[PDB]
Amino acid sequence: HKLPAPKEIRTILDQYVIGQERAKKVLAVAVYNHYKRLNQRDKKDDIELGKSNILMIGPTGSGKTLLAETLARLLNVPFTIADATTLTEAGYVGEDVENIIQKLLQKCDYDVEKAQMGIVYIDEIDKISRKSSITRDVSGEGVQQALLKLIEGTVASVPPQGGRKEFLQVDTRNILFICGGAFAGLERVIQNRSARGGIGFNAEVRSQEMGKKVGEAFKEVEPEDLVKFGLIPEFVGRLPVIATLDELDEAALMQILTEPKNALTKQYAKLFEMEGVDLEFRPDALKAVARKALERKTGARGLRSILEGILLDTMYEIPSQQDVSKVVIDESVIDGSSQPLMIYEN
Amino acid sequence: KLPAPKEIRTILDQYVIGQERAKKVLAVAVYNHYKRLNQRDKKDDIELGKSNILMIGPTGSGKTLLAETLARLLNVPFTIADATTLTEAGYVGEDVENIIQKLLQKCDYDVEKAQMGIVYIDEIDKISRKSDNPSITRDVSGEGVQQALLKLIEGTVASVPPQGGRKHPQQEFLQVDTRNILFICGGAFAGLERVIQNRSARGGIGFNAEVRSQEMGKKVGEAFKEVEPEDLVKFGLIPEFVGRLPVIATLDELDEAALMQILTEPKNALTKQYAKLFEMEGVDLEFRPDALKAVARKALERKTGARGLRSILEGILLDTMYEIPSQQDVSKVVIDESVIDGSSQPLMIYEN
Ligand SMILES: Nc1ncnc2c1ncn2[C@@H]1O[C@H](COP(=O)(O)OP(=O)(O)OP(=O)(O)O)[C@@H](O)[C@H]1O
Ligand SMILES: Nc1ncnc2c1ncn2[C@@H]1O[C@H](COP(=O)(O)OP(=O)(O)OP(=O)(O)O)[C@@H](O)[C@H]1O
Ligand SMILES: [Mg+2]
Ligand SMILES: [Mg+2]
Repeated sequence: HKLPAPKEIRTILDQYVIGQERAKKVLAVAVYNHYKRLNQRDKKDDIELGKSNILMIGPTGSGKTLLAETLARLLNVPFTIADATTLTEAGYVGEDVENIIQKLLQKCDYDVEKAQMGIVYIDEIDKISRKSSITRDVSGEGVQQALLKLIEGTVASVPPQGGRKEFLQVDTRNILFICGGAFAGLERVIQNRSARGGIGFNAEVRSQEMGKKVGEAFKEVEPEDLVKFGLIPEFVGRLPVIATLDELDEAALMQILTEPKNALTKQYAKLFEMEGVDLEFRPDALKAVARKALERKTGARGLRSILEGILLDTMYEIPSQQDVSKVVIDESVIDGSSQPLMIYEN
Repeated sequence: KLPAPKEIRTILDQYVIGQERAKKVLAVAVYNHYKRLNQRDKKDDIELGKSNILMIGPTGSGKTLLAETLARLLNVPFTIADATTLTEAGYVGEDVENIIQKLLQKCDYDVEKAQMGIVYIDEIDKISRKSDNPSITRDVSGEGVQQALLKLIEGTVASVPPQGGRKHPQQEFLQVDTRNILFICGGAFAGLERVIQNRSARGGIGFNAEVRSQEMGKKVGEAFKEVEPEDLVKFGLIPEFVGRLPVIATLDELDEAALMQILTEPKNALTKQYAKLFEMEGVDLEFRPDALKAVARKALERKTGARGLRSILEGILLDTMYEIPSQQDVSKVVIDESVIDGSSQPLMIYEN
């Protein structure tokens, strides 16, 4: 009866994420239908409850990881965020792939029943992609094969709580898995298969760089692309659902500055406020900063860097000073033409 | 009492659509196994050595589907394990007799009943030696597993651990002979298709050659039907291990007519499961005849076996599944072939 409205979740996520549409929808739909699977898991001839593992392709600073924690805060079942580099197949020190389940168990108080009703977010999945075999890819291809069966759903003897200086079993049948990585190079892959011009008089000729497009190219991704990247065909299939995130936008960067609950601006304001200066900005000022981030091609992270440099001088002077009450920022300050202006009053 | 092969075959036909060859081989195996286990005493029979069968099918060919549905019909022990985690090279990790230990849980530590169990060690392509000639850093999850597993398939006593490992140093380790435990090893050999084609035509260069094309996906499911022991060794399987599995079954690829059936024919067919979920809130979900057929074409253009089917259905209804729950006053939502074409959107009746 819970039935948390798809929009409710989407809007809760909209409080922090500012711009993603496909991602918030797919997950919210997934979350909306995941409860139903467990809610109606009784024997009404609906017993297979086939799961569809989600994927999150896209570039950096797209909020791939931000969603998982915010999702965790509105999730009543167990949830954990896992890393891929740490995991390796057995026979190497690494980290055992099944260990990912143990992490979830701890958070749910080793409630096996509850544990089988949790979600996971395996970040940096693009890292384990294989090359193109000569030697065992303990961290790449190997990891995929080990995780392969887990995604489909098998039973394992997750370690039991207690150092112990009975190897309880746990089934993966109804444990949804979501893998989101910052795949680098996939844009080129899709561009090549779609159109790869070749020298010739009667052969189509196209530029190596396809209209200098990065965003919106992920929407054309297909299973073959992932296989070229290095993902094992079997693994590509294990995750039926695929999603994509645009790179960025000028409007989206101006909104992220203030709109999000825990925006970067608030942190600086809070800090400056405790220093005794009223941190302030301007509308055009905020827009100017966004332009800089787009040139850095670093994503949302870029924003932070720009702010610090402009405010480095002020963050070094203001503390010693005990007069300034308000510090405003103008487009001229972002441009650098002027120096950070202050109001020596109080 | 032993059910006739045909019976088992038809039971599994209810879910599997097109694995006639595989369904027949397994049927004989279960049928002859029961007989052996039911006539295992001293009546003109000395050892009646078990015949271990192998399975090789493309992705999403139902290899996994068969074993669970098979398990539900079996009256003897049955366990599903994986070779990927097993890394027996006498260095670290699980051992090979722990796979039968899972079987003992089904048997409740019944030593005799364990000898009547069945095995499903799949994913035998993950242990295939990279080159078959170890040169540096002797494999841990490769050659080792093959060598270690060799003994069990041939048969040998097994020191399976008991329920716990703290009461006593030994806790009366159960002793279960393996010779009488039929092994059914089914793995998806990704790459065998090219290996077999190397033996079909040894494409050289010249007028009098047998030059082969660089793609063989059209005949990927047919490649398995031409498999031979020599091809398995090239892929990296120890020749000894190949011999321990005399029979080599094969699974074919899929068809546009077999995908349409799987969409609705099975008990928990994808379409049924989609409608089932859609029906919990109370909105009826229906699809036209041509609507379902459209999904089959897309499935064959993804080379993602039956799994691709599910994926396609997700994309077809994403925006509506987001709206439908909150969008009350929707008697039913019919689907058409246009919806799969991408021209029209889900037909929302939006009426009492
Ligand atoms: N849509 C967005 N709205 C607001 N902030 C965002 C958005 N996308 C990213 N961010 C910011 O980016 C930071 C998190 O970056 P994130 O972890 O999503 O990168 P990533 O895509 O996971 O990179 P990688 O995949 O390499 O880890 C947060 O501080 C967050 O404020
Ligand atoms: N012949 C078939 N008939 C009906 N359903 C099928 C068939 N083949 C595959 N499926 C469906 O595909 C899903 C997953 O397929 P499955 O895991 O059996 O493929 P697989 O052979 O194990 O692939 P891999 O060996 O690479 O893991 C199952 O839930 C099943 O319903
Ligand atoms: Mg991240
Ligand atoms: Mg399989």
